[PDB]
Amino acid sequence: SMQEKYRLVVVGGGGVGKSALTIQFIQSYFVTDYDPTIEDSYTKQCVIDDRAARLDILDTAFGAMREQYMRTGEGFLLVFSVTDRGSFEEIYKFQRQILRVKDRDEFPMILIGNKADLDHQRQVTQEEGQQLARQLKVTYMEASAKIRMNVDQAFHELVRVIRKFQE
Ligand SMILES: Nc1nc2c(ncn2[C@@H]2O[C@H](COP(=O)(O)OP(=O)(O)O)[C@@H](O)[C@H]2O)c(=O)[nH]1
Ligand SMILES: [Mg+2]
Repeated sequence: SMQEKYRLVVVGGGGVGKSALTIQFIQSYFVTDYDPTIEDSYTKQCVIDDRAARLDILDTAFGAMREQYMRTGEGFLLVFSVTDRGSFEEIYKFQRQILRVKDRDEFPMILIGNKADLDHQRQVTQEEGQQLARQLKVTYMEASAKIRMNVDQAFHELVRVIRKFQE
């Protein structure tokens, strides 16, 4: 104290895996039916590029309320499910809401295509995910909360993005 601390916010539809990713990150356990309504906060002490960081993570479940957690958010995971086209299309809305709240033309965010383990149920291709990330000028990562693919990496990379914005 003063210590490096980051308020990270996980946003997205609609059963995309916001809770599963968060709980995998914090506890290394995969939750299969986590109450979809529950919005809660978690903390993890990490070492990223050899530098200590406390990550405070809001697992979200539009108006003043959401505007406020967007206002204080230092970085955002924009999550969709690769098996849910609707959730993919919703990403546009989230990014626009965040930039409106921030009154900025860019802000630390990463696009996450979750449920990549369900390779024969995909409604969104990896190429389509990469194209969306290009349009939004953000980093894209595919993940799976179920097999714990790119879970730590997604959160670490968001911190890297925040740090690069502060360089
Ligand atoms: N197969 C698979 N299922 C997932 C994955 N992530 C979440 N789920 C499942 O999808 C459902 C919704 O996940 P959840 O984390 O509650 O979604 P949220 O509403 O965005 O918080 C649950 O049944 C989870 O087990 C994943 O990477 N792969
Ligand atoms: Mg949830």
